Formats: sequence, C-alpha cells, structure tokens
Amino acid sequence: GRCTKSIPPICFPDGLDNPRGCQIRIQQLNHCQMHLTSFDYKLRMAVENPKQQQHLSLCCNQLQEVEKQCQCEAIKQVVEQAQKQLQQGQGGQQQVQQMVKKAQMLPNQCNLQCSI
Repeated sequence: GRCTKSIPPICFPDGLDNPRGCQIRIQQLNHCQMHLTSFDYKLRMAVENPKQQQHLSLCCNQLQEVEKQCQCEAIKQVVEQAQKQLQQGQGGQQQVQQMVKKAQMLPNQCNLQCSI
C-alpha cells in the first residue's frame, strides 16, 4: 500500500500510488523492447519519416494506460528486458545502444513523470 515518507511510516490498506513497485506488464513493452532492439528493415534513412514513429505512438499509448507515475517505470522495464534479451542472444547491446538510449528519452517524449 501507500506509505508516507516519515518514520514511523504510515501505510495505507490500498495503494493507487505505488511508484516504488510499479507493476507494468512486460508484455505490453514487447513493442518498445522490439522496436528498440530491432534495427528494422524499412529503416533506410531513419531520420525523419512519420511512419517510423508509429512504434512510439503504440508504446507511448500503451504505457500511458498504466499509472501516471508508473508510465516512466514501464520504460525501465523495457531497458532491463531489452538488454537481457540481446545479451542472451548474441550481443547487440553495443549496436542497439543507439536505439535503446531513446528509451531514456521516452519519459521526456511521452511526457512522463520522469527524465533520465
């Protein structure tokens, strides 16, 4: 539940506000994860083309249905699962780095209560 920032902490029987243990389902981040770890094919000149950002329109729209404080937490989840999946595969983290770093900007882009 919710707990106050004091000692003794006052913990509530329910907690809509839970920014310490925000639970975001990783399966909703499968898109963010894949869109960051995958250097997709239609990306020929991936600089400024509206259809490129479709993946963000989908991810930002999915994460925003999660709690306001957990929206940015969802992004952390992406990083953790994305780095692990590429590492367990073959590597990629070094090349994927330029894409996964966009996730750090994701809270900024989607205007989430976080900025990393």
